[PDB]
Amino acid sequence: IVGGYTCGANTVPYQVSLNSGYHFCGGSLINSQWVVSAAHCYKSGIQVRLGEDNINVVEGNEQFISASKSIVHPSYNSNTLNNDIMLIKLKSAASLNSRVASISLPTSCASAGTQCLISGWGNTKSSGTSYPDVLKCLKAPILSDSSCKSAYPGQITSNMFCAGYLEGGKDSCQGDSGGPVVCSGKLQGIVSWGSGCAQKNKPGVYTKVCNYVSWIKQTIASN
Ligand SMILES: Nc1cc(CNC(=O)[C@@H]2CCCN2C(=O)[C@H](N)Cc2ccccc2)cc(N)n1
Ligand SMILES: [Ca+2]
Repeated sequence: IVGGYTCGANTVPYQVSLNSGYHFCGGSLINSQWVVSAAHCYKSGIQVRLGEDNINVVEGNEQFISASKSIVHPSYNSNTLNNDIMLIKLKSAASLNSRVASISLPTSCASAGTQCLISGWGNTKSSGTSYPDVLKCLKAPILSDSSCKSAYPGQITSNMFCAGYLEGGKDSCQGDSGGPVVCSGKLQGIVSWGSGCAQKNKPGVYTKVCNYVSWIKQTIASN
């Protein structure tokens, strides 16, 4: 997260870290057994880390649970990042408490201008590299479809939306991939892609979760 702020420990209790020997992506806990992340975060050997603030220190509220299965969306296209969504099933159910909590799926698609919360442990610099240990947060509005398409001509599908600031300075970044965009208490976006971080006229692009609720519900009912 570039240009954001330190969230505060466990104030984003649905935020997860995906660890394969190191943190490599975020995700969102949607019930005690399932995490939503980006398809471009797929890899084998995932451990889901819940209840995290400092990802380099065991502070006492964590739950570490191995994935039993990962399900990348059947229509994910890794060249266009269309349908950039993946479900991860936990080998055992998380214990839900004030520091480990699920986020609801949307029933409608959030509107342009809505202010959302984006979070993660990704790079905090728009030039160069600095990775934080504690969770970072960013408040950002959803941008109009026309602004989004003007920023990335020929690249925005109906399963994507832009959020952020066309002036630059505030964005998600590498390492935030797969993490949540939450608006009105629902998971509306997944950190997906962009061009650089916090660059002028290049806002973040996010998977439009409302388009996937039927697939999510049917998949978790059968796996
Ligand atoms: N820039 C940016 C990045 C992010 C997070 N997602 C990435 O870091 C993805 C992961 C792979 C690289 N990547 C890109 O977004 C690349 N800029 C374009 C690309 C995509 C996929 C494969 C190759 C190249 C959030 C925001 N808001 N902005
Ligand atoms: Ca920790």
